[PDB]
Amino acid sequence: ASQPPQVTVDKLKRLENDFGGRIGVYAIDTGSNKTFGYRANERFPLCSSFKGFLAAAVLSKSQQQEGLLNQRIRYDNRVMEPHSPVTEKQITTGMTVAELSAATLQYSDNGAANLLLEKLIGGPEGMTSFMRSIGDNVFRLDRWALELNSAIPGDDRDTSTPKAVAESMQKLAFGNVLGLTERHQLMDWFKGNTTGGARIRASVPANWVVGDKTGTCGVYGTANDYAVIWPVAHAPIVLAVYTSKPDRNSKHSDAVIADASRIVLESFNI
Ligand SMILES: *C(=O)[C@@H]([C@@H]1NC(C(=O)O)=C(S[C@@H]2CN[C@H](C(=O)N(C)C)C2)[C@@H]1C)[C@@H](C)O
Repeated sequence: ASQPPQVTVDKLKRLENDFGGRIGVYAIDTGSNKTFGYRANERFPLCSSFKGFLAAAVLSKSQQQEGLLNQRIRYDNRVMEPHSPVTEKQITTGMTVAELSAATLQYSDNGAANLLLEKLIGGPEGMTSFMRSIGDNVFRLDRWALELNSAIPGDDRDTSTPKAVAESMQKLAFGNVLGLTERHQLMDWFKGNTTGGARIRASVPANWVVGDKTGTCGVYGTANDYAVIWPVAHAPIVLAVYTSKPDRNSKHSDAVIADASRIVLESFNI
């Protein structure tokens, strides 16, 4: 009963032609294990979207270090990165590791990302090592939170593929690499993301549940979203949508990401 893959490809190519850039997608039906990809093994900049996996890396560490999520981190006199809306308000109080994780995922707080990278996960190298440890041999993080967003065509730094992003999200959400407590916490964080209203969430009926993490590099029309989607009485779908444009000075398009998501999800004929 699903749509022929070439129909879905044909629709995405027309969308690409309209957008004036490149669209890469991969989707997994976790109940039938049917999959769909388009440019699925092409590399795209992660932008801020790595932060969902950063939160996962923190939970993995906490599964081995009792009470890590409750540890308070203070950062008096630190120069905070732009787009740090949570951490810039909690300097006097400090934040716990759980609060920093929730902030980096749900608000795309760069300060929180770099705090967790510096103090817990071992920098871009350590973030990459965590992804290797779950069998993702594609992901790479090379730079810290601000600098990783240059999105230059041809530069493989701070990139992954739609396939690898979706496959790693499926592992973390539903597989064995995290314990039950940790899976549940990760999915609750994704469900409460606040930055994705115009992307994958905008492609699904309002009574479906979504957890997602976005990225918006701010250059080269480069932006993305990946998600777990729970349709009504259907197995969850994992979806990654990555985009870029050839011109440095172009703007990204939220609508193209929502439209690509819609095409892909409709192809499963849920
Ligand atoms: C990461 O890519 C950058 C930040 N992360 C994201 C994002 O997750 O999309 C943005 S875009 C920001 C959040 N949502 C706002 C929005 O949608 N409107 C104001 C319509 C804008 C950040 C810039 C990071 C490198 O800073």
